Amino acid sequence: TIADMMARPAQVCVERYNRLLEDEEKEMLAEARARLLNTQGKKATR
RNA sequence: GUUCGCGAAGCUUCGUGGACAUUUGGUCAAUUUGAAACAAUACAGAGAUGAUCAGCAGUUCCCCUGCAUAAGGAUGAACCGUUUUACAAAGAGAUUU
Ligand SMILES: [Mg+2]
Repeated sequence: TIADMMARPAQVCVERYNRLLEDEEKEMLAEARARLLNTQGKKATR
């Protein structure tokens, strides 16, 4: 509620109050890139 | 043929005038060439979305099954692509008269 009132996120607000591998990456990125770019599927490609 | 009359031969038989009854059927003609479809082989192959799947519609000079204004057909079929002008105004530079 406090966070909402602020317009801030919650965890950060709370913190403030308190105060006072590579291969996988490569592969996933490749996949992701393919996905985001390609406006395709079964019917579009076919 | 039925018969109701006339005229000849022996009620029986020929020859006649009438009356009765009167125009069917085909948009077609019997095997390839006036248009049935499935099936089969081969080849691919399943709406969004990353994937899997439901259902509903929509457009059409596409239909099918269905008694159907039910319902169902690959989301039933094809739609997913191509896509450059009622086109003017302002500024700068260049060649021709
Ligand atoms: Mg279906």
